[PDB]
Amino acid sequence: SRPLIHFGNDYEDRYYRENMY
Repeated sequence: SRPLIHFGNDYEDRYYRENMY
């Protein structure tokens, strides 16, 4: 995921997984 500060559930991970499968 990517920190965006995205209070606070971090659910966009799948679109910002530039570090994860």
